[PDB]
Amino acid sequence: TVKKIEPGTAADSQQIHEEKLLYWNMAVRDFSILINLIKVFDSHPVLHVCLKYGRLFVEAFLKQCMPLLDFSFRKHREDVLSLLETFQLDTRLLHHLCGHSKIHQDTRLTQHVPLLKKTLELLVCRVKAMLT
Repeated sequence: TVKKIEPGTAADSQQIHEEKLLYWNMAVRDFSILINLIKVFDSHPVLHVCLKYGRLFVEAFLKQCMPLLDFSFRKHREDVLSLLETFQLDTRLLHHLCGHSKIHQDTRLTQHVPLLKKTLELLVCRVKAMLT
């Protein structure tokens, strides 16, 4: 569902901007709730599959949400700030999940950690770039 959504333009009308940003908001909150249910279940393949598809999600967020952050930044500041404070909580959560991957030293898990890590470093440095 999240990969299908296309970035518009800065010339685009306010209605589609607001609607697609609220779609991104429910997407990131759904990602948050999907990640938060991890803490109670163990079972190696569950953490493997979520650290796998988490990565492709965060890559989607880099490639396909940030153009919308560039276009609707001047006008929808409260909305984009809501998006970013929503994303920081799942960023810290994914930091903890990668830490959980390290502490057990699971070979299947620790393969999919560094790409996820570098995408989080890229997104946080991009967020710093956007704030200035």
